[PDB]
Amino acid sequence: ESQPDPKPDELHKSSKFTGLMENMKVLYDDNHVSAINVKSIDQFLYFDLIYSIKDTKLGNYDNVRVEFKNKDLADKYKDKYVDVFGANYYYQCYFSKKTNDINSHQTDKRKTCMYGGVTEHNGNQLDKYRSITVRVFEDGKNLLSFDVQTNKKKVTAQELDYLTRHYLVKNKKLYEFNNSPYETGYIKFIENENSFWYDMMPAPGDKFDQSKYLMMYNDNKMVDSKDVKIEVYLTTKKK
Ligand SMILES: CC(=O)N[C@H]1[C@H]([C@H](O)[C@H](O)CO)O[C@@](O[C@H]2[C@@H](O)[C@@H](CO)O[C@@H](O[C@H]3[C@H](O)[C@@H](O)[C@H](O)O[C@@H]3CO)[C@@H]2O)(C(=O)O)C[C@@H]1O
Repeated sequence: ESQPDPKPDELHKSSKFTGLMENMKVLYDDNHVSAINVKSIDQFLYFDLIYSIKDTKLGNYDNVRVEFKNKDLADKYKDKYVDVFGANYYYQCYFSKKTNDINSHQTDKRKTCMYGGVTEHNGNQLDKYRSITVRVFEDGKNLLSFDVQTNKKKVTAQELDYLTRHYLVKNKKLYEFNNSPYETGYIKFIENENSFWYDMMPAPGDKFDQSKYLMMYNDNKMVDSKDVKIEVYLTTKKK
């Protein structure tokens, strides 16, 4: 485990955020992007890829913009059958406008954006999900453990993160409309020597930036499902 742990004063305090926690809840509520064996159909900027992913429930989106850290990543998956899974946003999302004679555009009707969340489909599949155990701690005590599943040998930290946080919002009320019963909290993935963590709470302020928050996912960090272990440490809002 090496990525300097969070020192208690490092983490964001939910109390210090005074603006609709619902904007944070939604990214991890039931909805999300998920498609398997899709290939990019267009591009907007040199660091993104446009996918034809259909919102098979509420019909909210017809196309999806996956944005990356750099051209490399984008190039690595251009015209490659991949699986997609990630938390999407809309409010600050925009792309293409229409296939122009200048701008490399596409997309007719309903858009949504997301960062990373791409893995090769071909040869990264399992018949029989694998189980990653999540050990949540509350003020130091391992007072809960649940299983997250995946049929990918190489799974993105984003998928595991959404999976974990999704369960906590349901069962522990991690994120509520205007609040959170928690003061701090963070998710830590452990592979071997490797370990990194994400901050689950929004930065101080009267508002939250979905786009800027989700952007940390743009490195498309991957991990081995047969090696990870997830741990959440949540401190309680001084009751
Ligand atoms: C990759 C891609 O096709 N992107 C389209 C999407 C998808 O088709 C949509 O998300 C469905 O999953 O939306 C748009 O596609 C339509 C557009 O190209 C128009 C142009 O004339 O043709 C449509 O054909 C439809 C037709 O409208 C229906 O009445 C018919 O019953 O079925 C046809 C195919 O389903 C395209 O679907 C869109 O404008 O809605 C644009 C994106 O480029």
